[PDB]
Amino acid sequence: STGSATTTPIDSLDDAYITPVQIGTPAQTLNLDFDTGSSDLWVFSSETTASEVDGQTIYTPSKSTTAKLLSGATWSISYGDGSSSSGDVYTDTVSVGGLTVTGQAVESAKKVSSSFTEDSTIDGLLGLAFSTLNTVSPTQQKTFFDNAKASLDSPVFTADLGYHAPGTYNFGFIDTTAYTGSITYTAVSTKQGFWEWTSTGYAVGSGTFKSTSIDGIADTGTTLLYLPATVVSAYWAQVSGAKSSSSVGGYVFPCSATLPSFTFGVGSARIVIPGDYIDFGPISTGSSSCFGGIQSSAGIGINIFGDVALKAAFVVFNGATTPTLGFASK
Ligand SMILES: NC[C@H](O)c1ccc(O)c(O)c1
Repeated sequence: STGSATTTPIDSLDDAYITPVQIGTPAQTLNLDFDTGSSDLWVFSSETTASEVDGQTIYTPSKSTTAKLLSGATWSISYGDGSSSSGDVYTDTVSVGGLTVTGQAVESAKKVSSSFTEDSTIDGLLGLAFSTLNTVSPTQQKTFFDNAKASLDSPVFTADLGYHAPGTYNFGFIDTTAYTGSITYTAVSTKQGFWEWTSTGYAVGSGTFKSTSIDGIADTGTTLLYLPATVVSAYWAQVSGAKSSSSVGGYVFPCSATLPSFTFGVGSARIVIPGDYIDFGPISTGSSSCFGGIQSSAGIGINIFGDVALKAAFVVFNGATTPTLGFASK
């Protein structure tokens, strides 16, 4: 089997991407944030505290003939950005882009934190990291991908995120028309439950490539590119007037600037992030200070190749017995 679904930016900055997902019978379509940095499929629901729902589409398990309470199971998750959600669990039929999994754990939110409530465009998350991170207790549950894997033509999914445009998540096949040149594969460590890999270095603009190992995670659920402070300082030093602002919470730059590109290494290959991808616009409406798309990972504890990096590439998440990651230009 295979599946193919379009993913669409939630706003003009590409802050996140939503992908329609069919849950239950008859189908209830919710727009979920596919997150390769976590491993829970959770949704706004008829069980979510009413004051914490503001515009989201909800899953109502009582209206699904295939929903079954997973008795005694609860979940609770806290994300890197400080947001959180928790609740109980149903199993139900879940389909993405024509690919159907029966008996998928659908985690129904009883509580969500304010950042989820305040974002009316995201109806929940669909985790695509390794199932070892799944938070369901006392019986840990599998991700949608892990459940689908055996049925897939090939044990892979691909992320093809657009810059200010829709893109695609494919399951079970590699669309050889979706990228240019060849795909370069690189080793993955699953020790922390992430798609963790080591970049071979970077360049700023037309500058020389610096060969240096940068361990980080491929994370579709993180907006920005978070890298060591040395790397990030080298980038922003090439933008007149750029500075790190403790009050704003990262590097800002004059909105009048033209940003240089940023290149990262994948083995001997190179992925170029155009400067425009690094512009996250005014820090507040009407401001002439703009927020940068490359930020320091110091304090996070891990480097994160988030959407800023990933949308410059066609990315293969290879879930074979020994997982690997592939990157191609596009
Ligand atoms: N891993 C969680 C992911 O980074 C995320 C998605 C949507 C959010 O509103 C959020 O705060 C965090």
